Amino acid sequence: EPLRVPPSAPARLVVLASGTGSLLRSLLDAAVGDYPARVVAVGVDRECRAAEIAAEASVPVFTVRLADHPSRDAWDVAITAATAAHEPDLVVSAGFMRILGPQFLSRFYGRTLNTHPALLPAFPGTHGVADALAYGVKVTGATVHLVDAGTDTGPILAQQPVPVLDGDDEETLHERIKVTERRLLVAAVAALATHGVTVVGRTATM
Amino acid sequence: PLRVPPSAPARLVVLASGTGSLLRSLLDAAVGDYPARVVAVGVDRECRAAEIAAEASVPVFTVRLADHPSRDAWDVAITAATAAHEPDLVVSAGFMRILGPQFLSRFYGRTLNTHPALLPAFPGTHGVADALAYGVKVTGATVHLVDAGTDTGPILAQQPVPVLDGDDEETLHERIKVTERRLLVAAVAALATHGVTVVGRTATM
Ligand SMILES: CN1c2c(O)nc(N)nc2NC[C@H]1CNc1ccc(C(=O)N[C@@H](CCC(=O)O)C(=O)O)cc1
Ligand SMILES: [Cl-]
Ligand SMILES: [Cl-]
Ligand SMILES: [Mg+2]
Repeated sequence: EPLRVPPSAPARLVVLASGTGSLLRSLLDAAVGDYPARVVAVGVDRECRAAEIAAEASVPVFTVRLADHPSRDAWDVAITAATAAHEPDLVVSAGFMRILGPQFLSRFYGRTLNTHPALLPAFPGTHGVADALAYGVKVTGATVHLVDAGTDTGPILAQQPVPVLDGDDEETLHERIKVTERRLLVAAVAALATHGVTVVGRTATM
Repeated sequence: PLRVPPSAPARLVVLASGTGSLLRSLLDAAVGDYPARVVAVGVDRECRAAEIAAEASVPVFTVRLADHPSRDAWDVAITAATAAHEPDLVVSAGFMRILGPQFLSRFYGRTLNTHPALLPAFPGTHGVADALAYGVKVTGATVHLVDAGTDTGPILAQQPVPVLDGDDEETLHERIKVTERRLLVAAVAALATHGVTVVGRTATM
């Protein structure tokens, strides 16, 4: 039946990343004072700006490279162990570019989240903003959701709409979506720490 | 259900054994907004593909079959020589050896090839001579994922090419390479941008 993830405040948070680190930056700025989590480590699979931002904020960085393990299954086993060594309560995938495998999700399903710049299940994939623009919707949005076995498929945690303006291009639309995407992620992490989450079918309530 | 994630901007290693014409189409395309870069070329022999790779200042590694004690040993060594460049995609571009189970155990799902016939018709190394001898009126090119030995992995992209009266092997092969070059460059970009999902034998990007 249901999956219950208990409250965890003050939460130990692990961010997984491969890219720019801007969501990472958004989470480091917010996790101060009474914010009910702290970033305890950043995991990357390659040298990247996110690793740099993490080190500059005195956050431990662990690296697990696909090229150092004999296959995808063994990499899944190793990322899982390197992440567990930090005992997180929550894992944010923030620009991470590897699919999290069966072993990782066996351990961290319910506690792992991702953000997407459309109102899932509309516009999944890497071109969510450009697609929403080509499709001619007037309303798009940002989604935070639990990571499951598929990509963009997990139980939804929080959503907020964002208008498409006349004459918007991709860039101007994307930046508008990113403003909301950042707040939504920050609020979702706090809420999961404070209240935990229950999942019935595919529906996630705090 | 095989799922390979997007990798743009992707690190490409191209493996080659011959002319380097497919390779050159990739080198020329893979700049700017193209969602990938060629980071290394691997060859199992001296060939024009390796020379073309040095002209564009791309590192070349060479793993010759004769330099190892067994087909198995060669397979381990080429896999390691490739993994060293941390590729996101491995493109087989006139590469003349079966890629072994060790290579596929690391790279299956991320390895692709262009074949000058419309698979499953005319597989193997003489797909063009075979298509001609059979007397088909429509042949083509197929970009597909590479799998175990002779087997054809999920088809990524295909495009047809007419056989014309009086064609010989050469003119027909030249017509198909024109389509191969475009199709490969388009498929690498799509694979890099979108990744791939496989249901049954069917691949979607
Ligand atoms: C979060 N998501 C995910 C998932 O949903 N489920 C599993 N099991 N594992 C994972 N791991 C990470 C991710 C799936 N893979 C990827 C990998 C790469 C991209 C990608 O490069 N996206 C582009 C922008 C497009 C986007 O918003 O996805 C980028 O900003 O980098 C997008 C998704
Ligand atoms: Cl709105
Ligand atoms: Cl035709
Ligand atoms: Mg995303």
